[PDB]
Amino acid sequence: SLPMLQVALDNQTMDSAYETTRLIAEEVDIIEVGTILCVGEGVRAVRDLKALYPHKIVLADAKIADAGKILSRMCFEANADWVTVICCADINTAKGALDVAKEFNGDVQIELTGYWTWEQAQQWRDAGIGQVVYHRSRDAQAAGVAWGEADITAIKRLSDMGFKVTVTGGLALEDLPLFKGIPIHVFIAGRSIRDAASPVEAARQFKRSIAELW
Amino acid sequence: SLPMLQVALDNQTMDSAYETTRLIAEEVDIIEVGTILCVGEGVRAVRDLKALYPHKIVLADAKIADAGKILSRMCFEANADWVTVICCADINTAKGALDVAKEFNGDVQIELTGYWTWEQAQQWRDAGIGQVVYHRSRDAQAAGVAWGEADITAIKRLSDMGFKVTVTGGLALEDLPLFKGIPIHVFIAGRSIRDAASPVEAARQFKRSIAELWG
Ligand SMILES: CC(O)[C@H](O)[C@@H](O)COP(=O)(O)O
Ligand SMILES: CC(O)[C@H](O)[C@@H](O)COP(=O)(O)O
Ligand SMILES: [Mg+2]
Ligand SMILES: [Mg+2]
Repeated sequence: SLPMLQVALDNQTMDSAYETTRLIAEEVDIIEVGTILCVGEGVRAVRDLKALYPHKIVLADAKIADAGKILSRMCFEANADWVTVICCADINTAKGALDVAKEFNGDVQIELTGYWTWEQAQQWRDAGIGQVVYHRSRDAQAAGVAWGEADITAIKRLSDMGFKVTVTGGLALEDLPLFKGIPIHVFIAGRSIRDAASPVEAARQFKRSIAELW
Repeated sequence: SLPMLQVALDNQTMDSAYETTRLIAEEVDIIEVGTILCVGEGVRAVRDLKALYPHKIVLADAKIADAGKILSRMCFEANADWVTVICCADINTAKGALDVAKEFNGDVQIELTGYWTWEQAQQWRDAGIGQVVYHRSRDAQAAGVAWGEADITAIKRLSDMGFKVTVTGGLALEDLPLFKGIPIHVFIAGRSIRDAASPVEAARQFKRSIAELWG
């Protein structure tokens, strides 16, 4: 259907996250427990947010690097719907996380932050991974790296390989038309919703512009 | 200089970790807050362990993939000595974590878990990274991957580039002779200490073996 809207809670404490969710939880489709929040509070963040918003998809952005079955199980036992595994993880890490996800009727996303290869991407596909997150790194953004046509070419290629593609990384309202034409599964916004003068209006403008374009 | 011993606390809760540390905190050199414990409890795990063992090096094995400044600052504000950054991270992630670490007189290790390249490795050195963790993935080990020739070659080349190398990934006592003659900085043991009948005796065994092999 239309691309979904995910909010990233990149906060260090639950009470800080709740300053955002109390405004916009009903305005988005997916609530992400950001990596920062996973490190700040641990898996209780996932458990708490799913208890609050059980009708929403909750994503634990754990960026699992290894110990796929152990870490995925902690997240899913805390009631996560989706978990992320980082792109450089050994293929057996992705496979282990996916096996656990199936036990809980969840799913795994590969987080494409940093270095990866097209040969690894075929591997994830062969392993049964259906979701990837195309991510312009925060630190790369801060060093002046922009979105460009090489990103759009890569998103299209991933989509043609059969992945559902999430797009993220300092996304602004004005960036949405760059992706016009592509069956994007999810757009993530963290800062552009959380730090907006009006987070509710920020979220609604995202949803309005997605409905315009798709 | 003898390889040091690091215990990995890959427990899901602090009380489980303390079942280990009450036994071996004084038998090891470095206490690692494992990724599993960081995800289970959050960075309070680092703060609490450092408060218990302030004379020991405490390593937060956060395996930072992005947001280097923010995640490293969280670990260091919790009184970590060392933090880890995963090999695939953008170079600016490592630089950002290293800048923070210097403010707190700490350090950063690159974690070689999964795929990375030798051009990647030079960038780490230029950037001022002085430590790497040569890691045999747990999931790879479970799928039959053993310690081998290519591993030894890679570790020697890393060391010659000027990195202090930590070795880890399912290490058992019988694995240590494979590394003899290489100036390994640290060996990490998790399961082979925590899950032993006597964690104290397992740690002492590692220490005796090391003292024989490198002495
Ligand atoms: C980097 C990361 O994982 C963040 O959650 C990111 O996906 C979305 O947040 P930003 O929109 O603030 O870049
Ligand atoms: C995988 C990881 O980070 C672990 O802490 C590892 O380095 C040491 O633990 P094991 O000796 O149980 O393989
Ligand atoms: Mg995130
Ligand atoms: Mg570890």
